[PDB]
Amino acid sequence: DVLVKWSEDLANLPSIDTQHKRLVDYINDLYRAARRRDMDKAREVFDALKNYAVEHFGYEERLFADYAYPEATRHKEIHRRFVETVLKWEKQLAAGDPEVVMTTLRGLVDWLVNHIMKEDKKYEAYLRERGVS
Repeated sequence: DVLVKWSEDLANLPSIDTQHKRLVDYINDLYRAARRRDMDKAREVFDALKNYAVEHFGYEERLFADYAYPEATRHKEIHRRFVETVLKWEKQLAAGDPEVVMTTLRGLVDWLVNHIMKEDKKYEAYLRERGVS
């Protein structure tokens, strides 16, 4: 049913929480599709997850630019490398089965939870003190 449950460990600015929660929702939708052994749905949800991640990353990067965040370059490159990684993982889904979907899902969750807690956390105080919400 649910692979990832939201918790305070993932919390950041309120607007950012809406996007991270949406990503967690896509992860759980992809888990559900894998459990149902529905590969067409899994490929559809994976595509939609990737596309939303790109837009979430762009929203963060726009905050970094607007607010002259000193680690903008580093954090953008981290996002870019993960987009590249996600595009590589996507290729396996064409011939994959639900077990490939699960392995992929574990990689997605591991990256996202670490990224939110380790990298996204670094911009939070910086943006809060500048009035971002």
